[PDB]
Amino acid sequence: KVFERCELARTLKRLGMDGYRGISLANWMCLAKWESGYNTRATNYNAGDRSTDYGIFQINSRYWCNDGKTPGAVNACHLSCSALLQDNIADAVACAKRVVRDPQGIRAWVAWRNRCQNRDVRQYAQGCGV
Repeated sequence: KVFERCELARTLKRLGMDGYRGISLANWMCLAKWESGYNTRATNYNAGDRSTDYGIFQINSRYWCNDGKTPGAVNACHLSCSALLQDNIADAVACAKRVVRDPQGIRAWVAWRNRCQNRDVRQYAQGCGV
């Protein structure tokens, strides 16, 4: 499923992402935008280390979900990576919450550093009624 901007903003708020571990909703929106373009079925294979990024937040199989084919991987979210490809994003949000519970927080995603950090991210959530 490819979410529309405001549709996603409203869903993330209902799921309790606004201010989660200090991260505002607009930052989560910026992250989803640059990671998958708000697409829940997006996958990206990293030939360099044999891991794959799954879903709307592009969560990595090396540490967060289990796909069975990633060498020396763990499954911190205790989810099959398949769960991160559903149209319903409840599982992906629960896993995203787990990722930022680590010391790096939102910085765990390099895309956030490159395109969201120290920027005016208001635009991503503006005018959505949240």
